[PDB]
Amino acid sequence: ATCPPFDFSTKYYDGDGGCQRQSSFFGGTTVLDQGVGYAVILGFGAFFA
Repeated sequence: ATCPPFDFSTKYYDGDGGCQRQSSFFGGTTVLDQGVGYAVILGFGAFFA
């Protein structure tokens, strides 16, 4: 029950308290902003047109 059991996966092993794996990958801080998301949401169908 070594924490971490591997060298390459030490980032996601509950770096705040008792050793465990986070129940999901998404939910924290996103990488992009809402602006690019909305621009892709709406403006993508126009430039390609």
